[PDB]
Amino acid sequence: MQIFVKTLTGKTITLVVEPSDTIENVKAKIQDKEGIPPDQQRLIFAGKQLEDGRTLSDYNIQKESTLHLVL
Ligand SMILES: [Zn+2]
Ligand SMILES: [Zn+2]
Ligand SMILES: [Zn+2]
Ligand SMILES: [Zn+2]
Ligand SMILES: [Zn+2]
Ligand SMILES: [Zn+2]
Repeated sequence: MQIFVKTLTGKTITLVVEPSDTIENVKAKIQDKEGIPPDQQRLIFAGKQLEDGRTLSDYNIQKESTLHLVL
């Protein structure tokens, strides 16, 4: 399972994840790829604001889904 995270510039980050991964897990992976602090990251999927403690599968994030980093 992989997902795509688009940064505020439109750069695509591809991440290996599992259904149970938390959004906090995802933020850590983004920090490692791009150096963006987790406290500065806000993620959306299908217009939903994603909370650190919930999982990909809680939000129906699927293989090949795209998330956005937002302000
Ligand atoms: Zn797979
Ligand atoms: Zn596992
Ligand atoms: Zn994981
Ligand atoms: Zn794991
Ligand atoms: Zn900070
Ligand atoms: Zn989009």
